Amino acid sequence: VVVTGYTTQRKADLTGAVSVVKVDEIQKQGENNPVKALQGRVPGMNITADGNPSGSATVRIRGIGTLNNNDPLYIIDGVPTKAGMHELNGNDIESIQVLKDAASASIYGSRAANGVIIITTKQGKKGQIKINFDASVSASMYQSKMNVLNTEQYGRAMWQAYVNDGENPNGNALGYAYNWGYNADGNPVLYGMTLSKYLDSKNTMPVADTDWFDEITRTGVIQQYNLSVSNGSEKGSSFFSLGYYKNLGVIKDTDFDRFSARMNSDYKLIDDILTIGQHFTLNRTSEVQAPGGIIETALDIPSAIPVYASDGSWGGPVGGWPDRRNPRAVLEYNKDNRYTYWRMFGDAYVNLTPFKGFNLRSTFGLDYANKQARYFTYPYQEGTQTNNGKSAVEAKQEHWTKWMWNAIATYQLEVGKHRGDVMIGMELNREDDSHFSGYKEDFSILTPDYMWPDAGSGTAQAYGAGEGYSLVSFFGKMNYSYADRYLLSLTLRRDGSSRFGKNHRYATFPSVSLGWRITQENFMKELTWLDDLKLRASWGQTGNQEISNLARYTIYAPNYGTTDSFGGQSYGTAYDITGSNGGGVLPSGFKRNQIGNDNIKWETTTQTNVGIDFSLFKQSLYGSLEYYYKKATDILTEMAGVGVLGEGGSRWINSGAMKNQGFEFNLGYRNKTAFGLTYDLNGNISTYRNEILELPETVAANGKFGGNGVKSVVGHTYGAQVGYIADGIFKSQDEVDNHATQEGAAVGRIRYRDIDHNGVIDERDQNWIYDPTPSFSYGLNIYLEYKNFDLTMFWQGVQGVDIISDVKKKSDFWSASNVGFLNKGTRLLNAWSPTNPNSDIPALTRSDTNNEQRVSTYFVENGSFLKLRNIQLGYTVPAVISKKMRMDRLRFYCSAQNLLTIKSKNFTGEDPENPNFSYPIPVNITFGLNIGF
Amino acid sequence: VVVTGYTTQRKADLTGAVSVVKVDEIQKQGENNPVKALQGRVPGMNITADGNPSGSATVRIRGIGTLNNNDPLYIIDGVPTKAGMHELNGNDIESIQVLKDAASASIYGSRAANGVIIITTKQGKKGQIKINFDASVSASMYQSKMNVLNTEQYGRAMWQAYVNDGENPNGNALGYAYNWGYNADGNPVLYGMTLSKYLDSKNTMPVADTDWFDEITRTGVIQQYNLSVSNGSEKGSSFFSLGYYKNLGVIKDTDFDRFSARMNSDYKLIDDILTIGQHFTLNRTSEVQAPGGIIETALDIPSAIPVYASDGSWGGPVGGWPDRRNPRAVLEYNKDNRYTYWRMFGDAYVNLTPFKGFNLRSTFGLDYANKQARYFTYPYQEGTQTNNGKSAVEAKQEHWTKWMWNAIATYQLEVGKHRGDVMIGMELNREDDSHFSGYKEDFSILTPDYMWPDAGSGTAQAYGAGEGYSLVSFFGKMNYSYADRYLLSLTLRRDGSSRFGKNHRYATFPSVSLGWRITQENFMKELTWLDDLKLRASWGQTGNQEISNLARYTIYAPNYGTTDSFGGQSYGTAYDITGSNGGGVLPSGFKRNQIGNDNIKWETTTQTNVGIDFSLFKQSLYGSLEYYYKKATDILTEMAGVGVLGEGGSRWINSGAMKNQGFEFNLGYRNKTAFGLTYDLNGNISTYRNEILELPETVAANGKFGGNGVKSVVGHTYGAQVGYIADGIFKSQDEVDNHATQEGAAVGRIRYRDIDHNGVIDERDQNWIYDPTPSFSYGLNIYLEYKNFDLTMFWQGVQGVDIISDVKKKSDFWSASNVGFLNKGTRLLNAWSPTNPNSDIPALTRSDTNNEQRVSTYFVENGSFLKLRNIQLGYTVPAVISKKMRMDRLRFYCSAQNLLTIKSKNFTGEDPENPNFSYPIPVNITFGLNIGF
Repeated sequence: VVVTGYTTQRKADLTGAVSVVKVDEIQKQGENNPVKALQGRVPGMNITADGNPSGSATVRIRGIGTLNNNDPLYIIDGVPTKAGMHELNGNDIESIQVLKDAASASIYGSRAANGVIIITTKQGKKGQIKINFDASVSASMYQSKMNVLNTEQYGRAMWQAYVNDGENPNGNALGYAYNWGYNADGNPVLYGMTLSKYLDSKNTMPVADTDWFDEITRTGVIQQYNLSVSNGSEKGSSFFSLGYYKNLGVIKDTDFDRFSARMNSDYKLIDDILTIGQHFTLNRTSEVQAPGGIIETALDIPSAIPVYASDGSWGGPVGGWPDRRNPRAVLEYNKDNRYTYWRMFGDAYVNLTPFKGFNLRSTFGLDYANKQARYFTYPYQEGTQTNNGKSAVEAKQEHWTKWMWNAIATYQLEVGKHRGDVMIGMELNREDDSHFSGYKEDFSILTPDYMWPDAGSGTAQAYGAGEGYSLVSFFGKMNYSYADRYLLSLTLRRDGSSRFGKNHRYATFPSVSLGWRITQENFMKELTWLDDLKLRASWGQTGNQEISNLARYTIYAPNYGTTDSFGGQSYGTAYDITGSNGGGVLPSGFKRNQIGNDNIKWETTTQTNVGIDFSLFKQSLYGSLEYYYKKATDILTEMAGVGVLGEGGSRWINSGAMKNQGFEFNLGYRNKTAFGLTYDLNGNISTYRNEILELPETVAANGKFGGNGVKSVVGHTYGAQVGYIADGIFKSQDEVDNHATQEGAAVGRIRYRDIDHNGVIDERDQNWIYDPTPSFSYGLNIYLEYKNFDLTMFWQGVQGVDIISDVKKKSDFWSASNVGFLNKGTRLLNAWSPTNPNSDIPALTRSDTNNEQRVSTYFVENGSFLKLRNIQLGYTVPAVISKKMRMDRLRFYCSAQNLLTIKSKNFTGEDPENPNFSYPIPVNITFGLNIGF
Repeated sequence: VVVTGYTTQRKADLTGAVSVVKVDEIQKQGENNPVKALQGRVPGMNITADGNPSGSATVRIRGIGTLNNNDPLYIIDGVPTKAGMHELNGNDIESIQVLKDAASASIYGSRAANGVIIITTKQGKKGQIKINFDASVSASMYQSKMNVLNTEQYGRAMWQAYVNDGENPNGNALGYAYNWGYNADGNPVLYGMTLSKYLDSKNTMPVADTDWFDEITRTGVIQQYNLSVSNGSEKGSSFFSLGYYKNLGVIKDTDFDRFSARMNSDYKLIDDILTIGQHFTLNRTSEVQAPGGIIETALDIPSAIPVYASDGSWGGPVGGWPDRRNPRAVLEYNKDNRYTYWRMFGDAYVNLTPFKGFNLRSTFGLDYANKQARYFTYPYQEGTQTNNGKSAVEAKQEHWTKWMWNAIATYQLEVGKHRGDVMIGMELNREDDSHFSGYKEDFSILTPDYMWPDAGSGTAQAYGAGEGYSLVSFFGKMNYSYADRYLLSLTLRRDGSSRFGKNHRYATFPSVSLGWRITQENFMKELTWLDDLKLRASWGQTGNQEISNLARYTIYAPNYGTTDSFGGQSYGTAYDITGSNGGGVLPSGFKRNQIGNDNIKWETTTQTNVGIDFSLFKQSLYGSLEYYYKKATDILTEMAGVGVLGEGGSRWINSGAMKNQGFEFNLGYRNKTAFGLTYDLNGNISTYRNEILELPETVAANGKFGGNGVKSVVGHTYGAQVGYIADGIFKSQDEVDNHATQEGAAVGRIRYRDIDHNGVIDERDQNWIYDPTPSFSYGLNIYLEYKNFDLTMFWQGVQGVDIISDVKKKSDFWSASNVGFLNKGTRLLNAWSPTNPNSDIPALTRSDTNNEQRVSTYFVENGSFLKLRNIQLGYTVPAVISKKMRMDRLRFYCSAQNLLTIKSKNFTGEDPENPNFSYPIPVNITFGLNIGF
């Protein structure tokens, strides 16, 4: 029996694509977020994340659905919230339904276009008093370090670039000395290379060989605790959890810690005609955030810079070396930007049955959450890197508030061989967000406790805003079986929000879903090895409303001009009249911000579905097979006002359409063998294919969504880039005339193929080179049970992925970024030379002669992989030794996450998931236990 | 069985002055605050309050104890908090112990010098599933309106003042016309009086007769709701409350509303060797606050001013009339200064008994509370009253956080005829307060939703601070009986806070308490009508530590000078060097704020006690009789630095002593009579007497505490004022030489008696005229029980009180305040005249010729009273009609608060509790019900 919306149906009576998740593995993955702890157990649901200690996750359901925001809608004990789950207690979990469909998720709202994830929490069982106590102590180790070139290879690369120019390499701005000459074969050979002693003339900074990715990185411990007490009688139940989870990241001076609590209960009074219950949660998270671009800064700075000066201050690029801040200083100054986040839930449902089989309900949600921060800035001095002696402190504060109310009323009848369930009810909502801030300047002492905004001297500012939302709706549902053969369900939800235009308030969303069994038909009784086979099909129509709050309002704004605008644009409304030329007493006025239409509308999607169930071989080989085809029809794109409309012409209109189709196929084989062993192998294989149907205007031309301003996106998939084709190097001398009219043609300088074959090195040779929607995404869970032992493994992967690497631009070209003399990655030290003609890496030039920074097939890798997510070995302590200590179950398990990975030949990198500069993925090793009374 | 600290003892085994309160009347008083709902049920505990809708209360226990802050310490389910209880749910109350003693409250802390109020909450009983549902709908009516004089009496008073001058009354600045003449007996008689049509020459404001106390006052409704569900089995218990309480004050545009919740539970696992439980609360209050001086402003403004102008704007004193703002405008602009206050509690106690009779415990408190506000200011224009066109908005935010941890370990043995209970344990605490703010200026549109700090143009500021606290202690307790005759208990608590000086961290607090029975001695068995008589005596030593947080630190502060200081004092640290004379780049420095000693110390009190119990007449006539004598010895007084110490000489030292002594006597007679009736009459009579033992320095001279700078306070009581003696009027002509050398001597001008009898109208004739510590404070509760009916009454009063009235200065003198032509109270219209020589009210002069604003016996009234606090009549619905509806108990009661009052002859006022300008006390009338399932 599972929960789908507000009701509970049977397990074998579903009609939509309700994918129920086994929650026996969520505590075995060992993470903060449960959604990150899925990461492949379900099909058609791409979850991508980092090794951020908060464990936040980017979730897509059934592939990409809409151009703008498409986060799914979580539901935690009736009350919904679209934001969180890395701060919620991820261990009071009873079942996680995932409603991937639209004809089964149409009941829950208009805002269920991206699919809803129904979560429920634990409860008290009848006649049990059990109490558990979990723990874990882990360790995080770094594995995916990109290799960079140190001081000798840096000097060799600089010498190679200057002799490929032909300029004397000894006339460089850096402190290098080169002893070199000419070989008899014409190629220059570097004989001797010698550094200086200091970095400048004034002898402030010595030279060294600093390992930056070994300087900002530590091993980080990870702790965890838990406790859970239950209860339960024939008239009441209770539950009461606790928690703690402390994570210290692999990058230095970032962390996360979460405290938690939970109280659940219910009380049934008069023969089950009156039932009051509640659900409550209370968290506190406290995360120090990593700064922006700290991996890229750790790649950029040359290794000759020391981490300290002659005195205790930080070292820096004192002259000639490019302007990159010391990353150890960036992590040492972003140490006490700690925020603090409280959060509460609520529920109070009241049940009432007047005669029999006919219930009523009236809940009341609540969702409060505030967030206090205090962000410091400091004065620094590293050679030429100086913030000019500036001190400030910003003291933010944000607030959120939601509350719902709904009153369903269900009916239940069983006569003959027919059962049915009709329910009706309304719903309410209200969101009241806020924030404000402060600012001060020019402090005297520099510590995180002196720098409160009263101990300052300088100028001050203040900020703040406020938002809102409302909703009111009515719904309905039906069920039918008529023989325990032919299932049928119809829903309908009329709903009207507070962001829809003035022309139409209420929106209607119908749904039809039907399914019928096979093995209960009497003409199939000759097939005895089969056990159950269920057909299903459905057709729904949902559509979200995550449009901006000011889409229908024609905003006017004061804009006196106190805020800063560089360039003198400064769209102000002051205008000193009387010719005073002085004094801050100027009059004010209103400029127009944007212009709204009154005919705004939700983003409706019409999604069909066809599914097939099976079960064989005395309840084994279970699994499904589904097919789906969705089509959103009204996507919002804000368009700039043409010409004579002047300022404030950005009108939000809704036109655009996408369509998605694919397959899902899960399977599971559980069977005990004669060896004295029991195995279980669940697994799933998905398939995904996207298309943009039509895009309205020149927004399709400039390429906000797809091709980079040179090709239309309509017809192809979403996010597909369009660029050149690079097929090799100018290896021979006769490539300068074997090729056709190349602009930059040298002994390096990768060739671009002709498409028009007319000497075309114009911008008319680009084609679609990169589409990020892979086929053949799959996963596999493997479970073993020997005597007194248990082993759990996992595998997850995807085949046929294209990625756009930007560490390849940093590691294959000497001059591709803007600033010069940056550190690189040590793949380019084996570049093309007259001595070594056996490498595909181009030559090392000092200037971008041939335009090599264009988008091209040289920057497309094979992103297919297969990596083990976790493996966990346990050891259950046997019966009489545990029962001598008056306890039920004991366990001493061990596990490790992300232990290995295998990739293709076609990838010169370090991590096939995130090739770019994000937070890395570290290896965990866990040594925990599980005391169960 | 009651809770005293961390343990539970028997009801008849107490030794200190533990006054247990019957909580069956807290829900019958019908208020928000429970402490305000005591107000006289206990002796030796003065509670004073107003009709503020929040219902906050000023509480003193055993009279005044210390010169600075002396609020008591509340304890709600183990975790303490010194602030609140008008925001807590005042209906989940199980028992309220009040530990008035020091040898019984010495266990709970050093900070129990002012007595502790132990509160506990409800729980689940064994084998019950009950559920209650309370309600109320009330009405608040105004009764205590001070009488003011309207336009004709105002003109008559002005004419009488001008003819007592002798100046022509028609040459006044206001629009009045007087037709008058001289009678043959010399006295001037006013024949005709005529007003104008408008108030100014430009005809902007008409004239009228506006009733100000009828303009800012409305009848205000009061709502209330509740719900409570319990549970309980042999292994677990639960409880779950709700709540709502909405109050709309009698003064217009002030209100209060509180939402609430509560969850309590506990679970005992293995034969009572493991027990986990919790207590949680969650509130939300939202109060719009009344402004400062709105009763005084409603008294001050003359009644000729209209509430509106010729157009829709507010009227005002356009010329000649004194500068007082329109009070209806003050209430209309302070309409949306609403704040919002969330609050949580917490507890998680873990019990464990290793073998038998020997428990352990480990709790963990939590107390979070934030408070968000947004205070507006507006531009106004009423004649000459104008805020110069200024708009601003301040967006405050405050935060609090406490958490405790303690681990007691008790033992229990019973051998022979001896029992004992020894327990030891430690304790921890930490307070982390905060706040910050913002500010903006010069807004365009004037509404409470446009005025967020981003839609402004003007200057901005920011504020903020942060505080702290810590504590760690160790304690102990003992018990003994040896025969069930001779009781004895010894405690000791070693404690050291984080505000004590560097010379000594930890403080020790001993206690001895003993008591012994009478009726268990065999030589008293001949007295058979007596039932129980218990002696008790105790000697303790406690002392609080509510000293300032910076009492030992020698504060230095930057003070650049950005803040404002009028007069040019401006103790800044800028000092432009290089002679620039311009540019805001000036250097900065540190000035000294104050200077701290390292030998600071807590404010210790040594309090003894002697008590007598009795019980008679087959368990009736119960009551006690106590006597007490406390003596605090180290009171903190900050003293200014003498002379050459210069700036920052305010050192906190501790020297000073007070002593208090008095009686308490409670009684109760419960007896069913033969009439078919049952009565119950509890009652109590207290007695109080204070003295200041010694005060160190010139702080006793200038009169911060007692006499107004002319007499020392040492020897007398606290707060006693010293002034002249006024004994009558100069009724006859020969009083100018019957009296002795009066400065201002006229036909009015009250005489002051000579003390030195040397023609002394010097400052050497003042004596102690006013001491605010009354004798004979008492109360009485009366309960009636007829068949199928119940009546509850109450009476509370105090005899022999002196007060200092300042409405008497406004209602007896024409010119006593600073500004002229103010409205007054209509007692002075029957003042002394040659026509009426039969009044004690002095003559109406225009100028203060004789200094009548001195402190004198003319401004001392008899503040004794006796008023009915509440009376409540109920009607229980009988058995079979209630039991037909499947419910237990039904009730339809009615009640009214503050219905009447009786006072002495010696008081010409309206309310003997608060004669000054505070929030008034309105009459409630309640028509509620009580459904009990």
